[PDB]
Amino acid sequence: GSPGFTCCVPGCYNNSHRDKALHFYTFPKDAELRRLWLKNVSRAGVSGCFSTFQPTTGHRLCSVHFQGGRKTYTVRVPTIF
Ligand SMILES: [Zn+2]
Repeated sequence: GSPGFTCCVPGCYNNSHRDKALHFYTFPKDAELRRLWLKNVSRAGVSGCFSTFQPTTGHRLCSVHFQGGRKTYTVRVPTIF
C-alpha cells in the first residue's frame, strides 16, 4: 500500500510511517467522531502542515490502544500515550 501511515504511534503497536505490516482498525460511520480520531492519529505532520499521510486514502488505527479489546471500560478514542 502507501509508503506509511501505520498509526502515528508514539507508543502503541506500529506507527503511521515505520511498519505498515501489522493490523489496523477503520474509521467509525459518523463523520465527526471520525475527525475526533483524526486527533489521536497525529495532525498537521505533528509539526508542519505539509500534507503527508493525508487522511483521504483511508486512515486506520493500530492494535495495542484500547483496553482488553473491542473498546470498553472507559476508552472509546484510541489515544493511549
Ligand atoms: Zn496505534
